[PDB]
Amino acid sequence: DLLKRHLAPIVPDAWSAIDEEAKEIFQGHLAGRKLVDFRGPFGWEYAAVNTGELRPIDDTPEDVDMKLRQVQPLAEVRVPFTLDVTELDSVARGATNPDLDDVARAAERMVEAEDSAIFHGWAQAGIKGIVDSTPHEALAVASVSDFPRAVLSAADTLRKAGVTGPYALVLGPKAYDDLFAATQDGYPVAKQVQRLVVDGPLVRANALAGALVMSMRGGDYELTVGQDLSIGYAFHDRSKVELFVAESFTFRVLEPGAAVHLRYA
Amino acid sequence: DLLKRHLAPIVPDAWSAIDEEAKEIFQGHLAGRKLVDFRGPFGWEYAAVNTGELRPIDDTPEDVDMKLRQVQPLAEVRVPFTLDVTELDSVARGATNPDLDDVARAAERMVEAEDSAIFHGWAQAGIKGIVDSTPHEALAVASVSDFPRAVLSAADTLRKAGVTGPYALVLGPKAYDDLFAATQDGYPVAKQVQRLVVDGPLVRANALAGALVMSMRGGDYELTVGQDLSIGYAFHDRSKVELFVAESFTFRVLEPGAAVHLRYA
Amino acid sequence: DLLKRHLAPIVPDAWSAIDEEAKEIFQGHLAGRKLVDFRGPFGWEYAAVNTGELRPIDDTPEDVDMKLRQVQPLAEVRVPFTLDVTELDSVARGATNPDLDDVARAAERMVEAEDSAIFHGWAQAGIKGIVDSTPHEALAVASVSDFPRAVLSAADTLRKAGVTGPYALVLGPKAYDDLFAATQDGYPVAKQVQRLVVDGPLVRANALAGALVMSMRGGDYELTVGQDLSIGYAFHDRSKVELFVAESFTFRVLEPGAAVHLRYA
Repeated sequence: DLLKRHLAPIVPDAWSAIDEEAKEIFQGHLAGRKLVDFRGPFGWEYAAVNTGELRPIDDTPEDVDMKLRQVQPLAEVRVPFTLDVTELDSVARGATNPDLDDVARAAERMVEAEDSAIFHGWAQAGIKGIVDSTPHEALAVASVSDFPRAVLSAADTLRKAGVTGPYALVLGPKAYDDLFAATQDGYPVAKQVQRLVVDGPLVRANALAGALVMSMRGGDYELTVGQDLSIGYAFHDRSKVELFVAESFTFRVLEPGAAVHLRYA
Repeated sequence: DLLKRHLAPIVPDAWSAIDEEAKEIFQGHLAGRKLVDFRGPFGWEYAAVNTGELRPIDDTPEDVDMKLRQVQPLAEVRVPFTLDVTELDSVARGATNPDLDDVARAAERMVEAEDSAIFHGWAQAGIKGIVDSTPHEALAVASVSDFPRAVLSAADTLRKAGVTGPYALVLGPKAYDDLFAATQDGYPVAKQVQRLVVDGPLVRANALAGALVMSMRGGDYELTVGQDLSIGYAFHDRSKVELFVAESFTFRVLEPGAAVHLRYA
Repeated sequence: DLLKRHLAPIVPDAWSAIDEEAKEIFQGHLAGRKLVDFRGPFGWEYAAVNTGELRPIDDTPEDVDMKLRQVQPLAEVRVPFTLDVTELDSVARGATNPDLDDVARAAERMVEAEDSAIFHGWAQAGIKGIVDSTPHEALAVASVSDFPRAVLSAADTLRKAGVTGPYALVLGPKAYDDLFAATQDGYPVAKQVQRLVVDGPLVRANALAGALVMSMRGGDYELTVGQDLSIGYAFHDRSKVELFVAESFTFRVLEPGAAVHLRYA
């Protein structure tokens, strides 16, 4: 009831239309949720992730030893958007293409925020992502044909760093497009690369600079979601209605050495 | 009974022969019906598609607000053709190849009309097609080998425009022939292109200029058919019998930004 | 749910009071709905009436014949009004005469709009009424005593025009008052007139200029109502609440020669 959706001047079918418009973008753009570990939605009142460490408190007496637990507080993010009440009424009159452009804009903005956090961190929320926290040095992939061998090198790094398990290749939009549009003497590079990596389709990540190789053994990267992506009502005028996309989440790099960055090719 | 078929001097087997000749062409040339949404045949008395919008009426008093509903009236199209009564009698005498050339000519003319409407519109009937109404700028495919990368670019456009879902590639006759006859260093381009798009066979569209990429998520383009393609009787002489192919249809572009044109390669 | 009534700061009993105030006026002033054919309320998404005709499209090729279906799009009309929240609260405190004057004003305004459309048309909505579309010439009724004979003449016209069936006499307010207040040598004219027409009570129409005679055989005039007369909520202040009366309707003159106008007496 924190979304206050029943207070909106919106017919149920328009609610379904907005939800479908957002959900299609979320399932078609959330690369992070498909490749890291995901701790299920815990609700609104889930506040922080228990990391398990302890911090030694200075200036304590000798007869007592005092330590402070360490936690990772979640970040709650809301992106507002606005819709026309007449457009939403249209769907009650049988219309099937109401103007839901701002719904898509806000949904992609939220996807951008969460994925940029997952990959390249978020200093304000105290989140370090996969790329900004790996200790290895990023491989250089001079050309698209360099992708197979470089990928193998990455895997070697992960085996020499102790990180076993099948390794997935994640591609930024430029990298994904160039790899899948490339042929080596007619033979497509993507076929060889897919032979060298996990059997699943290669993940295209919009918010990833260059490319990445990461272990999928599990337990390396954990995304905690308190309140999953939701659409809620804020206010409304005679003609304009204000909604928001809301999510409470945090991201933890359990094993920083479980992924290797690859500069763009 | 609007086709008045029982009034024709045609034996039932000749009716079946004409129907088969038309139906084979319809299933082998109707590309539009296989790639857009199709609202089922509603019958003869289905007049218009309810778009759901409202139009503000000018010059109205202050104490009243008046709006006019908006609809898309269907177009009813008949193409006549003529057959020899003796040729149609032949099939009652065991003949299996009666001269049904005009049946094929009329059937392909109707296919041409409907597909040209679907792709490039029809101003007289107030129909805008997929190509004439997309807002993006058509990609340039200089050569057949340019097809993969260009296709990827198209998909990128659709993802940046919010149009998710699997993307199908539709080919004009020239484009289809050149793509499927082409090899890059021996490797066929069509294999790579088919790897880059939906798993179904690529659709060849005779009435398409260049090529097209379009989302198949559904809800983007809607073809409404009131009366499906039918053969009806008009008049007959001592030797000549006049029939027609009849169809009542309209086509709506729900989301103009759901498809990208590609100039021919 | 297009009326959004559950969002209003109005107790259920005040809703019932407003509905009763409107419904009494609607049943006591809607003359059109009692004398024309009425196609039932089809809902909000019913857009247009299928007239059944076809229009020949110019500039079409010879091998194809193209015709456009003809429809009559409905008109959606909303008249706003405003009520005091304190007055509506009074009914929760046992009050039985809350100030619902604006409810009556809006209800009579809507009755005026619909009946004026039915009788004298509405150019903006593309509606022709009964009076403006009859082909005969309006009879002249010099005095109230002229009513019987003139009425008979009207019936004669309808029989000579082929329009059979019992004929009803509809009276404008001036005509109704003058006829029912008139006596010929003590004998009331209304008795003779009622003997000459259908057994039902003569209909008083507020929005009718002069009088009218019309066949009640059925199939002559058709009123289509998509959304029937309803009261809906628009907005509200701390003290003021805005509602509206809403209706989607259109009116069709199937047989223009089925009624005769009579100039006022």
